[PDB]
Amino acid sequence: MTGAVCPGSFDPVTLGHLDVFERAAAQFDEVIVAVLINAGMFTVDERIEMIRESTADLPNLRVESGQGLLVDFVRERGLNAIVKGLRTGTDFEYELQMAQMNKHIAGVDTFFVATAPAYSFVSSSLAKEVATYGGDVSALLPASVHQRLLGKLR
Amino acid sequence: MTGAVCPGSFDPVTLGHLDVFERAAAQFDEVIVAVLINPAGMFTVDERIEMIRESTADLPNLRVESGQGLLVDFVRERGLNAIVKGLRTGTDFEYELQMAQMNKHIAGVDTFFVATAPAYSFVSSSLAKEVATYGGDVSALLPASVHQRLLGKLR
Amino acid sequence: MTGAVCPGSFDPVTLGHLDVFERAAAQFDEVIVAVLINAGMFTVDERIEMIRESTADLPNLRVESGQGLLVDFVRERGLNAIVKGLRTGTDFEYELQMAQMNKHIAGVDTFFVATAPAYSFVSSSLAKEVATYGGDVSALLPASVHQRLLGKLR
Amino acid sequence: MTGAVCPGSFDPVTLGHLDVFERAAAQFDEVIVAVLINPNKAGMFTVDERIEMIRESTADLPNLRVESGQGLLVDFVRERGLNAIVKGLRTGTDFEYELQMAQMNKHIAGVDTFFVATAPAYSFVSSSLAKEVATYGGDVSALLPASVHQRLLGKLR
Amino acid sequence: MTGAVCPGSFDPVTLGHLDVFERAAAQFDEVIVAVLINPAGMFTVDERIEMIRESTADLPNLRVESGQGLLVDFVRERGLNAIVKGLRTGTDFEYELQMAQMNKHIAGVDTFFVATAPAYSFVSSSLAKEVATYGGDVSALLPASVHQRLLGKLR
Amino acid sequence: MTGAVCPGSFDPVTLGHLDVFERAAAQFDEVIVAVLINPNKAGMFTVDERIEMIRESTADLPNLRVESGQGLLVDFVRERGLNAIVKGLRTGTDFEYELQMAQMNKHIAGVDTFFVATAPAYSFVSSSLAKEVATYGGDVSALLPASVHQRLLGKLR
Ligand SMILES: O=C(O)CCn1ccc2ccccc21
Ligand SMILES: O=C(O)CCn1ccc2ccccc21
Ligand SMILES: O=C(O)CCn1ccc2ccccc21
Ligand SMILES: O=C(O)CCn1ccc2ccccc21
Repeated sequence: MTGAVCPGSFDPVTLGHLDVFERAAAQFDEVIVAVLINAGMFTVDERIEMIRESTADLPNLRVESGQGLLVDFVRERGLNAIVKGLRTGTDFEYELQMAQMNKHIAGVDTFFVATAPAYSFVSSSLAKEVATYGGDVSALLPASVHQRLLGKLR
Repeated sequence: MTGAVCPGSFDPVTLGHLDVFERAAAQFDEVIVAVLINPAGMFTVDERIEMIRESTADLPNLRVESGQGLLVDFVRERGLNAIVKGLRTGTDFEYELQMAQMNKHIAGVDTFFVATAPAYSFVSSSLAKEVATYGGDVSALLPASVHQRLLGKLR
Repeated sequence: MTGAVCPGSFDPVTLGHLDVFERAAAQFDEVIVAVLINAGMFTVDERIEMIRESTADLPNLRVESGQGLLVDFVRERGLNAIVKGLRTGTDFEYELQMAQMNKHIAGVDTFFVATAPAYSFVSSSLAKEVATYGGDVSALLPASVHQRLLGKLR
Repeated sequence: MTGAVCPGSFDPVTLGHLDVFERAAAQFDEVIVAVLINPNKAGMFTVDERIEMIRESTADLPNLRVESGQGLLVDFVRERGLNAIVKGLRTGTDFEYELQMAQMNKHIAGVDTFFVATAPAYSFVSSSLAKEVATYGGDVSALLPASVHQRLLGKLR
Repeated sequence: MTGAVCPGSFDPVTLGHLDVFERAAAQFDEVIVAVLINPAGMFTVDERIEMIRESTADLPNLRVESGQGLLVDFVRERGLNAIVKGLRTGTDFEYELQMAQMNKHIAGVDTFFVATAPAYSFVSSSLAKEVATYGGDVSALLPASVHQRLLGKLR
Repeated sequence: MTGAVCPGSFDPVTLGHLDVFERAAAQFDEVIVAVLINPNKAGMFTVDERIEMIRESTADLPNLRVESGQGLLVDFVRERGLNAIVKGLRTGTDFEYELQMAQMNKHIAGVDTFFVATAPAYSFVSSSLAKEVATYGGDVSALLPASVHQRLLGKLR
């Protein structure tokens, strides 16, 4: 009965995120991708759809939106583990601070995993920025996502 | 007669801050906590000063004052030339180093850093407010009087 | 059928290590503590005994010695996950390098978890060094370990 | 025919920037200082003021020129027939972000990025910290070229 | 006429090293790879030079030489005053910065750092040898000729 | 009655060390420089040579004294009725290790550790790098006090 939550804004989801989803799904019985909501490029439903489309091959993963404390999202689903990816540019010190806080207030563990080197320099923000000015990020995003991103720009 | 200034916004003061205040007061003849007013937060400057005074009642050589503008001017105006700053998990240490070197260059003021105790190393004013807002229990991370006032602002 | 390997030299095991063991054991069905062998303070068997004594309350954890490639140790037991703790003084850049190498050569994932703040400044080496010169590290080691350490010094 | 681009907002240029310009000009046949502008946020100085302050403090470097631009840095570089960026490191540099951008820039355009550490004396100045300190009266005269300092005080008053 | 020196022990040269060599040769008129002999490794200096030459056959403006003693002397003796060093995962960047500032101070030599490609970012000479020794496959991380010679030393 | 201990091997003392000594002496009533010795590994300089080089370059600091010791730093500190350590930071400092040791020292003995960044000009010198560079003929004269430099060259020849 093992399980972990993979949280983020995923605006949009990248291959970096997808790599981490796949590893979490390979090592825990149950994975929930938690889509944080609050004003980015994609609506929550769009972000959820894009993740669902890219994770179709992952039978034990589902996608849900949430707000408020992440630890509440995790605990309300009977779990107490978070899996978070590391990339180039990750504010790791802040992630550690949040991990220790989350353990303190709710007994939830956080496991960090480095994304694959090939996907280590992509972030949602940098991909949007580059694509905005016409750079090719098609190798860095799921095929579906890439087409829909081009859609919001053009 | 030795002395140091401990600067911050303290909105609100945490046990991380208090740990640092205590270590400074133990090591310098005089300590001034400088509550730095900005372009803004949850507590007023007077409220912040009051919460710090409550938390530091046992420290006779420490006083609390508000300030604005250049930190090194605040320090030198009070006849001192040392700053004591704490380090926690999530501190932007590279920025703190930059500012310390800048402050030494422009005014000859030294900066001493001390790591807060591991128990208080993941608390910050911002994260404590954020967690409390959504109903997380941060009472082990703040002075008792502060936690009481935080509930009040949120209710 | 989930599982992870927790590797180290554990010379001796600390409460920092034990914290990580407990979290791994809480989040995976099966945990194996891998005791690396090659000249420290305790023999391999002693290190193993000390870990077994300190993990008696963890029914799904066992302790075994190993040498050679860690990924071989993991794969030969049907697993492909490593759980590694982070403490103050951890050479994280090196851990990331090894994690990426281990994924490359054998498809093994590495999950990192920060140890509890209270146990974040203890390491096997610093505890031995301090105890050697008479400092009290009894709050930082399992009760059994502490008595046996005093035994090797006196 | 070697060449590199030294990019930044330079609002204003500092002695840390100038140190990097000089090292680049010593090691590449041509250097272009790229004054990159966000058309959606004004800085303290206009583009012409920024360029003027850089030119005045680089008059001794005959193989260096200064041009403004916007959009993708790698397009600025490639349209000039080059494929190298030279970027300085100081105290407070977000090096992880710089590494991310360098890998992305190599990925999308094949442009290389070379980092050089600025001189220790100029290692704690940044445009933003200089402006902030000067705003509140602190003396930053030793950290900025003469072409900048009194123009800065002028903007502030 | 521009130029730079790329120093290291290269025991053995990796694709991480080669990536950096290629970028240097693309950006400077002349590149010298300096194979630095130490108080010791798996390959002799002549073997290391040979492996690098094999791997850099397509780079006409790059040459390979052995050296010892002070790096900045090696650089200045050849009429240059630039060093190009690569960065990978596990690089002790703080030490590299210290050495670059020292090298600038004592001899006026500049150091330019470049990050190796993500694909080659976790390989090092030491980790490649360690993995290969125990039968791990590092052939995607080394030039073909190098991997062939590594097997030989281990067999 | 305030006081701090400035610990190290000082083999030899550098201008980076001296910068830290001076700041400590300016901010505490008394400073003790603790020359910590490993009785199992000789350095380049004997304990008396190390102490002599420090004393000669600190003659202008009347509230500073120099003493050797071994074993636990926190015992050296406490046996002198103090409970503060002042430690410098430079380029190449293993700060994570320093943080680990500071937390351990507070845990076992209640001693506080205060870190100060050394001056930029002295930020890339260390005893070990100075020795290494001097060994191969490099000029480190501007990074060491006069009390040290020719004694170093003497050891090397
Ligand atoms: O970092 C801590 O937890 C307390 C240490 N400290 C001392 C002054 C100060 C100002 C802002 C933030 C932290 C501060
Ligand atoms: O100012 C420094 O210290 C870094 C030197 N540097 C060189 C190019 C550049 C662009 C933006 C910011 C800093 C820059
Ligand atoms: O770091 C890399 O992968 C190659 C970049 N590089 C260039 C010279 C050199 C020397 C030692 C180690 C790495 C080096
Ligand atoms: O040399 C520096 O830059 C750091 C200043 N510092 C002050 C005490 C001390 C002890 C060992 C090493 C360095 C030390």
